[PDB]
Amino acid sequence: GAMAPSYRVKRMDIAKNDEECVVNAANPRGLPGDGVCKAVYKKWPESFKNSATPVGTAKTVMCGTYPVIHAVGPNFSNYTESEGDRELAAAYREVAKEVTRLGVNSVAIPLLSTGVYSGGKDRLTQSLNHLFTAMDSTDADVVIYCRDKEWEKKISEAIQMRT
Ligand SMILES: [Cl-]
Ligand SMILES: [Cl-]
Ligand SMILES: [Cl-]
Repeated sequence: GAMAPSYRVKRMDIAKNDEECVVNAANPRGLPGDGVCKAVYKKWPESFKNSATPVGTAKTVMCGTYPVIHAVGPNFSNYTESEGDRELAAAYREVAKEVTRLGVNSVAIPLLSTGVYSGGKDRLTQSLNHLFTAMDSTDADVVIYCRDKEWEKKISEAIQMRT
């Protein structure tokens, strides 16, 4: 684990991360998809061999020796608010188990279910709080990746508030 486990946020493409492993915001079928998923497919295509996994779960596939943790958050257009919230919390819990199993000292993670799976809603706080709930008991350095300037500021404020 990291000597002083921390959270940081960066506004840039997660495919250029400087961490020991990456979390993909995957679809259940292991398809190239859009957004973060498509960038992950371009950078680590080999990690999509047998990466299909149900909603609410995470499945790790190696690209060489670099781990890609495919985490499947719910599409809020299909799920009710309550069941979608439960699946979103479950996907992050499975990410924490995989990061721990891998023994990595750092992990790059996007906010699950905040893009095309958001159902047209702003889910920054909902997704980030589930990320904290799952990752707080791990000792890896967590680096959250985002693309919007306003979201970078809000995620940074949420991280600083707890320190
Ligand atoms: Cl970039
Ligand atoms: Cl999404
Ligand atoms: Cl964003």
